[PDB]
Amino acid sequence: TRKTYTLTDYLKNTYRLKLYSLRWISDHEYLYKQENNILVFNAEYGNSSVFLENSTFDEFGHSINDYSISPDGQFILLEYNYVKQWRHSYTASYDIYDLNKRQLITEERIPNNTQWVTWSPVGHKLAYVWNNDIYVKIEPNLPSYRITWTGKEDIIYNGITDWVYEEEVFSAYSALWWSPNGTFLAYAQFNDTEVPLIEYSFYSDESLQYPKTVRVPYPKAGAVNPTVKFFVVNTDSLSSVTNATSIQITAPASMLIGDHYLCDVTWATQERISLQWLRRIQNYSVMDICDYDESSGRWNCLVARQHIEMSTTGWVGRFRPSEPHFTLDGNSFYKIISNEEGYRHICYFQIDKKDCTFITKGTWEVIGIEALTSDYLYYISNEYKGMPGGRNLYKIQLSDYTKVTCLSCELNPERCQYYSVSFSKEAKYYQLRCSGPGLPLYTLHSSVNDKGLRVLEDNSALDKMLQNVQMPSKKLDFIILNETKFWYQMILPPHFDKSKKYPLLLDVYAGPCSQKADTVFRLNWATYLASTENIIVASFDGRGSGYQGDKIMHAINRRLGTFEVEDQIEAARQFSKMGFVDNKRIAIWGWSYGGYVTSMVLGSGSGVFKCGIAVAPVSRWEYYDSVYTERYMGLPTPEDNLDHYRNSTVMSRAENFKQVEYLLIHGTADDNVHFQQSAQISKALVDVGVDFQAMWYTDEDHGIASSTAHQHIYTHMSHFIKQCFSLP
Amino acid sequence: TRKTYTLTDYLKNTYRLKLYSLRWISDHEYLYKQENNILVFNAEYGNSSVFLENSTFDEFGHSINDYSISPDGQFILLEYNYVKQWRHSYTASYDIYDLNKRQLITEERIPNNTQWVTWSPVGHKLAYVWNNDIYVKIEPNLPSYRITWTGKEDIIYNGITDWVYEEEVFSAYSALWWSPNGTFLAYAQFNDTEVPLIEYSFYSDESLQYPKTVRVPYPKAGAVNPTVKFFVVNTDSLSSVTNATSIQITAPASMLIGDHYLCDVTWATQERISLQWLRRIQNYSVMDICDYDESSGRWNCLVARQHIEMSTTGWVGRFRPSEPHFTLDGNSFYKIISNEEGYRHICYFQIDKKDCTFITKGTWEVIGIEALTSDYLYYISNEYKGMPGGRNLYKIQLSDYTKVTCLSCELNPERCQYYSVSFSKEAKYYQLRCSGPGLPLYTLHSSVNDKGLRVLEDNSALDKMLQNVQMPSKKLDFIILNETKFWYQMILPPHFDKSKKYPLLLDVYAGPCSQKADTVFRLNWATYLASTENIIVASFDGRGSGYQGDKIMHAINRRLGTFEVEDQIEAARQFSKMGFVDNKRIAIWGWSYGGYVTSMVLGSGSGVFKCGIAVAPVSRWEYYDSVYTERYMGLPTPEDNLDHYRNSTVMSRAENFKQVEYLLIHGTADDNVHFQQSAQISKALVDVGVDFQAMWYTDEDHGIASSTAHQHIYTHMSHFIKQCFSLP
Ligand SMILES: CN(C)C(=O)[C@@H](c1ccc(-c2ccc3ncnn3c2)cc1)[C@H](N)C(=O)N1CC[C@H](F)C1
Ligand SMILES: CN(C)C(=O)[C@@H](c1ccc(-c2ccc3ncnn3c2)cc1)[C@H](N)C(=O)N1CC[C@H](F)C1
Ligand SMILES: *[C@@H]1O[C@H](CO)[C@@H](O[C@@H]2O[C@H](CO)[C@@H](O)[C@H](O)[C@H]2NC(C)=O)[C@H](O)[C@H]1NC(C)=O
Ligand SMILES: *[C@@H]1O[C@H](CO)[C@@H](O[C@@H]2O[C@H](CO)[C@@H](O)[C@H](O)[C@H]2NC(C)=O)[C@H](O)[C@H]1NC(C)=O
Ligand SMILES: *[C@@H]1O[C@H](CO)[C@@H](O[C@@H]2O[C@H](CO)[C@@H](O)[C@H](O)[C@H]2NC(C)=O)[C@H](O)[C@H]1NC(C)=O
Ligand SMILES: *[C@@H]1O[C@H](CO)[C@@H](O[C@@H]2O[C@H](CO)[C@@H](O)[C@H](O)[C@H]2NC(C)=O)[C@H](O)[C@H]1NC(C)=O
Ligand SMILES: *[C@@H]1O[C@H](CO)[C@@H](O[C@@H]2O[C@H](CO)[C@@H](O)[C@H](O)[C@H]2NC(C)=O)[C@H](O)[C@H]1NC(C)=O
Ligand SMILES: *[C@@H]1O[C@H](CO)[C@@H](O[C@@H]2O[C@H](CO)[C@@H](O)[C@H](O)[C@H]2NC(C)=O)[C@H](O)[C@H]1NC(C)=O
Ligand SMILES: *[C@@H]1O[C@H](CO)[C@@H](O[C@H]2O[C@H](CO)[C@@H](O)[C@H](O)[C@H]2NC(C)=O)[C@H](O)[C@H]1NC(C)=O
Ligand SMILES: *[C@@H]1O[C@H](CO)[C@@H](O[C@H]2O[C@H](CO)[C@@H](O)[C@H](O)[C@H]2NC(C)=O)[C@H](O)[C@H]1NC(C)=O
Ligand SMILES: *[C@H]1O[C@H](CO)[C@@H](O[C@@H]2O[C@H](CO)[C@@H](O)[C@H](O)[C@H]2NC(C)=O)[C@H](O)[C@H]1NC(C)=O
Ligand SMILES: *[C@@H]1O[C@H](CO)[C@@H](O)[C@H](O)[C@H]1NC(C)=O
Ligand SMILES: *[C@@H]1O[C@H](CO)[C@@H](O)[C@H](O)[C@H]1NC(C)=O
Ligand SMILES: *[C@@H]1O[C@H](CO)[C@@H](O)[C@H](O)[C@H]1NC(C)=O
Ligand SMILES: *[C@@H]1O[C@H](CO)[C@@H](O)[C@H](O)[C@H]1NC(C)=O
Ligand SMILES: *[C@@H]1O[C@H](CO)[C@@H](O)[C@H](O)[C@H]1NC(C)=O
Ligand SMILES: *[C@@H]1O[C@H](CO)[C@@H](O)[C@H](O)[C@H]1NC(C)=O
Repeated sequence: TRKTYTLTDYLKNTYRLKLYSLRWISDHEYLYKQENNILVFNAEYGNSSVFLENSTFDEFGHSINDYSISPDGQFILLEYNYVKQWRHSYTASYDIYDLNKRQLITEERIPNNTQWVTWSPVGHKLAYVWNNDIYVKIEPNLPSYRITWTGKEDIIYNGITDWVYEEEVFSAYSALWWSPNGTFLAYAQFNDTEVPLIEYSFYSDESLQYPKTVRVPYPKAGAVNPTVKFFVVNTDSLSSVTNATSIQITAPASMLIGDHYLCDVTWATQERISLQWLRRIQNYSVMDICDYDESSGRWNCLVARQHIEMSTTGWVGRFRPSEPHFTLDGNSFYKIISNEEGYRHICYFQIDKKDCTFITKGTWEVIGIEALTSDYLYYISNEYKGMPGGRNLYKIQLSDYTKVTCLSCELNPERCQYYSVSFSKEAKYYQLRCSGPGLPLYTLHSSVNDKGLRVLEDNSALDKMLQNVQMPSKKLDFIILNETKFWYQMILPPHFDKSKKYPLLLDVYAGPCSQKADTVFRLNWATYLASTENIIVASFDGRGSGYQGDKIMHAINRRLGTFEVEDQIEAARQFSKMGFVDNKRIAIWGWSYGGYVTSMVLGSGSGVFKCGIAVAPVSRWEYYDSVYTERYMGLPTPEDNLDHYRNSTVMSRAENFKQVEYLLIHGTADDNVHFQQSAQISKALVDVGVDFQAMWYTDEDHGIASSTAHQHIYTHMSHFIKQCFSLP
Repeated sequence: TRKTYTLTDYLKNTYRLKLYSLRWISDHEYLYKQENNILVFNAEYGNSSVFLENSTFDEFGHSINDYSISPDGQFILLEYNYVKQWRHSYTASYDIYDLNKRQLITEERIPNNTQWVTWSPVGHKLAYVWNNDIYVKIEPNLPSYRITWTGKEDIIYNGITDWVYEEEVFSAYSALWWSPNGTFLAYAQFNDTEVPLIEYSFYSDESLQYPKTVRVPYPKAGAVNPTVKFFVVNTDSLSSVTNATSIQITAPASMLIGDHYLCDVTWATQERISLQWLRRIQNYSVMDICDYDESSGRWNCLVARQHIEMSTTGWVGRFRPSEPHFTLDGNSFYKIISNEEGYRHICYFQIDKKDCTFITKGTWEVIGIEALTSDYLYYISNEYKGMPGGRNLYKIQLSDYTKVTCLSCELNPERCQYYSVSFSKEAKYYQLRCSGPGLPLYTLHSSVNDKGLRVLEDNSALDKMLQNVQMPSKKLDFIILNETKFWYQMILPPHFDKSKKYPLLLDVYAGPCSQKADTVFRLNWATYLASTENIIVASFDGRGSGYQGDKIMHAINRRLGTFEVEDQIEAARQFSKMGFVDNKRIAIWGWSYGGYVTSMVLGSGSGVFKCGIAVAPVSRWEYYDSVYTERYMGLPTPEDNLDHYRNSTVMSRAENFKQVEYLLIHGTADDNVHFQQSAQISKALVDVGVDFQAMWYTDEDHGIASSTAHQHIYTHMSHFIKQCFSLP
């Protein structure tokens, strides 16, 4: 008896996971949505009031997609007409509402088709981007001040990122940074004038007679990259001059010699900004720390404050150089960098001294720095129990580094091993977000004494429901290879019995710094496959995976399509030798990098796998973007790494696909991994006479996240998997 | 005990039908290529001589695609560097070889990337089109005269057709017509200035980093059409000092009042040319007969010599107004037109007389006029035994229309019921090409007493091999629907046992004026399905089908996607009631128009079919080209026929696909039926949550004919059909 977790349950989302998303508006108050209306909460006592009743914007005539309150609480930014673009970019309309006089502002409005908008860090100043140009409003109802006049669609981007900077560098559309108290506005400018365009058809509703051709500047591996410049304007002078000057801060000579990237912007004080640059050969980066010269209104970065960060074994950072966290006075900062052993740790820097001091160490890594006060630095690491897949919050005493307290380890060790945190404005309070291995648990805490204030959401409602369902179990463990240990996890069917032979599906990602073996609780397709189809679903983090030191992460340096592919195959061998796996029913599947690796594995001729599914895969590195591809592969030229670029394609293994059952799937409007990539795979297969299954998804992008397509693709894949394992 | 016709046999052509393609060069001799050699045959006795050694160009360098001897046998055009474009268009390089002086002309040679070339009907003048302009060479080695200078890629076409005119009107790339003795050169000029462009990606070889975008002027239904002008230039009076003069012949006023097309051009004499114009609303056409005025130098088309052809029930002609066949003196002509009963017969016209006289009549139709002498007119019709799917050669005494003699009906009634013919210059001799129901038979005959001279090719070699294989049989019969008989054919498995239940596959086309039930012998996919898989393959010609009169053909006027779809379901319904059909295993498949009907059938909710396959189907008429679509559907505007355009889509029927298995295939480089069509279908299916099979063919067009793709698509569809029918 007791129903199992079925496909419909997953697709229809019957068993919902509750969460508690709050927004700190001060040092002890936060916002929270409870029944369409917005409540403000007093962190200290848990009491609240209705900040904005849901019926406030009833007769607005528009569905409000999101809202944003200015720092001073005097105004609220209403966003509507949301139109998604890439992963982070989108356009929308905006109206500003005056919270005091409870009126909606109807004059000097933010234009429609606005690309980005942000309040100043203090007060209620506004900066926005329209038609690729920057604008600043000192007051919600006053005319804007134009900052740039160069804006030009697909050519010059002021204050916003182009496709590649948005996707691979800043993971954001915005490229502007208000100084701490809002006086200055810094921004980047990108020029894609000579960047080659990716073009593909977009069909739209059937009412469109002629298909549309989407054209976006996108630099493939080895192609011409966009250039970039950085500026800073003093917004306090806008109302005093006709045309305020944007002062440029040039990149250091060590970068100007070749193609480079702006990879980080972080203010230190009211008059000090830090910038990190990265060479197109991403193994060398420089940080300039620039100060405002009040007598010249210029910005100067002293070479004595310049910091170099390079890697002899790979690229710099997990995906890019890490951000610095400055002490109040801006004279020192903390940054996560790889130590002599290859493990990322927190290094303490004096701004005008090149040698830093590590304040943490060990055979584990710091994930990120979360908060810094004058007494303590808080961070999340996977040190607890030597489990690279766990995450915990720690506190370290700035006056005595031997004093490190773990703030989350023992809170509920059996239910919570993967933590995330959110501090109030001055870090007086913090919300802990436990997301695994048990049901997510959200709690609020007081920083002054680290005492639990109360439980915010325990998901008791879901635990209630999950009691009447045969849920699968999860095993997180490791196997030893060449002395080093590699982690893996298994979603095991209910009432698992190791005396039996279960079919096994290898779920893979395996890209650089990836981690599929963790303690997070998930309700996904693997849940259904294990609970209903009694299939074991496994994942493995072999060479190239992250959070375990550069010896493992940089092993695939300049060699993608090798060790991370082979290790995935070896993983399957090890699992079968565990005795509860049916060597005759072993499948593999992956999306994105997972698809590439899955394809490479299905075409290796290993005989280990019976069938596999690749969704939106990369097929040859020269088809993917420069920033990401070159980071691990260097340049596709004969003097660099061309031979390996040409040796790591899926297409060259076409012939071996005769040994397996393959299902290739790709969205046609995929702007990230172009359909082109699967189009070349299918062609190579047709060319050598290989039969396989295929599915395209009209107008879907890399996420194939459209509600209907999402359900359609997981249904199609389920049939394929069930058939391959002949359940049925 | 004897093999069967396997899938590999069909894909590798192990069983080749022999042909005999000859080329008449006079009234008594023809050319035939044997062992790469070209021989000249004397029709009367059968003796031959070598005309050109297969080794004459043994050291030519390039691979010769094709040859073409000038009418006077003095020169030979060599074609190479062939590069295909659409259905008939291509560019190539040419070279001329002097047969007399056994030398290859090296001066003033045809340019590379030539779009079209042709000898004058007599002698050895040349006319070619390059970069959209027309050129003429009086002599192979002399410099050419530029006739036009307005030529512009994708914009102005002189002497060659644009996309729609190539595909739907002239079925050729050529748009120039030499006068009978080569004095005059007539040509059309197309302007696609305001024609929207269809755009789709082309991926090319794996090495191309960025997909290319193909753009071609293609008018979809209701869009802006290309305009056209007609010119005639005297090539006998060309000067190398002055730019050639082209005299324009404007269309009649009844045509200039609105959009229209030039649909036929046929010279009547050395100084008289005829042109047929067609209104955009394709049910009204006009023929002009224009004479050259020696003193004036202009071409005059007397209104008294105008001939109007219209239709009150549909469009004009089978696909377009038929071509006239003028008498020697050009004063009268014969032309196939629909008579008062709606049957296509030959009418005799006086050039300055409004009424024509039908010389044939009956409930059957003339397919084409093949030869005309002062005593007889030779034509092919399907009159014999009242079989609309049969074709025979007839001659009718021009002095007594009651004297009609069939020349092929009785030559071999059991083996031959479908003939084609090729007459020599003055109809002194004719070649008969029988293509069914038995193996193809080619014979030569003399007109004087209709003697059977000799057998050219009887395919006895193929017959010998076929006796060692279990070949299927063909049943051609008819069913009655409302006092009307409609024909069908069934390809029956070897040893057909009417006491057994066979699965059945409906092979459908069903387009307007289509015929899928004939007496033609074919070796195709259906042969393998029947011979090896024991599957009956049926085809049916319902309302909308051709060669049976307008009452049937015009049944679908302004109503595509209705009767022709309904009639296929009715046929299947009837076949499913026959004792030898397993009503639980009935499938349907089609390509092009057939893919549209197949999709409309699967989405009908009839419950008759278990599975179906659609290859490159049309999904909604507004996506297809204007000339073909509007011919049958009128314009897609509210005041015309928009409602039916919207009610006849595949998409609106998505929901009804839940009860069937559907496989949708399409080439991504299809310039005819754009990938868009299947893209909208898949998206609609996804939107209602209906699972299905799909396959795209990278860079393949509407014919998916490349060797690898051809083999791959039929392999994939075979797996699909066998699986649907539970066949090993
Ligand atoms: C998992 N994921 C989000 C990614 O893989 C995408 C990806 C996007 C952004 C980052 C990224 C960028 C900056 C950054 N600073 C700190 N972390 N951090 C991560 C890392 C990965 C990647 N651009 C992609 O879509 N493909 C597709 C093909 C290839 F596998 C990489
Ligand atoms: C079979 N065949 C060659 C066709 O169907 C194509 C087609 C092309 C040309 C003609 C055509 C044009 C002129 C003509 N003069 C005498 N016969 N004749 C036939 C008739 C049909 C059609 N343009 C097509 O490809 N689609 C695609 C979608 C729709 F089904 C029609
Ligand atoms: C939460 O509850 C407390 C306790 O009632 C409220 O405290 C206010 O405290 C200020 C200063 O300490 C006093 O001047 C007020 O009298 C108290 N509020 C009222 C309404 O009297 C606090 O306002 C509440 N906060 C929220 C967000 O509801
Ligand atoms: C963006 O970069 C392009 C170069 O890639 C710059 O364009 C050049 O501008 C100069 C100055 O007018 C011209 O002489 C060159 O011919 C231009 N080259 C090209 C390829 O266009 C452009 O100035 C930059 N734009 C901005 C705002 O910096
Ligand atoms: C504000 O100042 C900027 C920069 O000084 C002006 O931009 C220049 O505009 C001129 C012509 O309009 C161009 O030739 C320069 O190339 C521009 N420079 C830059 C950096 O864009 C801008 O036009 C000024 N705006 C106003 C209203 O005066
Ligand atoms: C935000 O920081 C800026 C920069 O320090 C402050 O502006 C300076 O204010 C001092 C007054 O102590 C003046 O002497 C300088 O001329 C100002 N510099 C500039 C560049 O404007 C600003 O006052 C701070 N804002 C707030 C609200 O404190
Ligand atoms: C093709 O026919 C044309 C037209 O009838 C012939 O050209 C005419 O020939 C006569 C007799 O020589 C001249 O008087 C006319 O002036 C010509 N008319 C034109 C328009 O040129 C031509 O001779 C014939 N060509 C051949 C090769 O016989
Ligand atoms: C040719 O076909 C057209 C379109 O069917 C006929 O024109 C009219 O079409 C509209 C609808 O589009 C009807 O309301 C009219 O009744 C049609 N007739 C007329 C005279 O307007 C047209 O009649 C047909 N021509 C011939 C010669 O049959
Ligand atoms: C076919 O045979 C005839 C003779 O039977 C060939 O001869 C005719 O043409 C020759 C030159 O082409 C002449 O030399 C003969 O005198 C002439 N004979 C007659 C009766 O006309 C003819 O050429 C042959 N044709 C081929 C293509 O071989
Ligand atoms: C081809 O057609 C175009 C129109 O479709 C002709 O140009 C016309 O349209 C122009 C703009 O589209 C107008 O400016 C003109 O009034 C008109 N003529 C010209 C010369 O522009 C164009 O001339 C045609 N070309 C030929 C060779 O006939
Ligand atoms: C068309 O192309 C061919 C090949 O390019 C030309 O022939 C010559 O080819 C040789 C090598 O094969 C080259 O060295 C020459 O430059 C080519 N041209 C000549 C004149 O020698 C041919 O000439 C071209 N003709 C036209 C009209 O484009
Ligand atoms: C807010 O709106 C919800 C509807 O989403 C309603 O159920 C709730 O009672 C409202 N609460 C208030 C305070 O208006
Ligand atoms: C934005 O669009 C709306 C809807 O058309 C329009 O009425 C409004 O005036 C626009 N606002 C601005 C600032 O352009
Ligand atoms: C950076 O990487 C390139 C490519 O391998 C290498 O040649 C160069 O020496 C590296 N620089 C450093 C500091 O390791
Ligand atoms: C001409 O060449 C072909 C193959 O290129 C060969 O089969 C044939 O024998 C040759 N012709 C003659 C007459 O030898
Ligand atoms: C012919 O016409 C073209 C374009 O109209 C012109 O450029 C060329 O010079 C002319 N040649 C002569 C010989 O008139
Ligand atoms: C006759 O048969 C046709 C189909 O051929 C059918 O649609 C129609 O309703 C029947 N009756 C008449 C009067 O045509």
